[PDB]
Amino acid sequence: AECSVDIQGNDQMQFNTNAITVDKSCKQFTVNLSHPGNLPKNVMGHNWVLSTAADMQGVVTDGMASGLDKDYLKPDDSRVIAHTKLIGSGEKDSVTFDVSKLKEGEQYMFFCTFPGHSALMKGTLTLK
Ligand SMILES: [Cu+2]
Ligand SMILES: [Cu+2]
Repeated sequence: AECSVDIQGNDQMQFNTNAITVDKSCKQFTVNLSHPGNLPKNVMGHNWVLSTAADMQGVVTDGMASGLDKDYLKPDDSRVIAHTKLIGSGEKDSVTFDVSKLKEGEQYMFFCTFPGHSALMKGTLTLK
């Protein structure tokens, strides 16, 4: 079906998407993240990180503790299914991941790991 989704992260700490459906027929799925805001990534950086709805918290928590030079992601964190890099105003990045890394029924969450963002900047992702 549509094996890609274009997402925007802004200065109001908002993603322009709250729900992502991944068609079971896609071998791969792509997320195209952009930043229409004016703020640099050190103050309003945004990334799109995917994990099971259950692993979100620890990923966010350890991510904030890792620092900007690590894209607010704990190094080698196995809970991260896929992730774009952290971007600031005017920047863009895409991530493509194997659909086979996802399974039906299980609920997934996509979110930004920049400190405090995940409270507003998060969403749902399901394999349908
Ligand atoms: Cu298609
Ligand atoms: Cu963010």
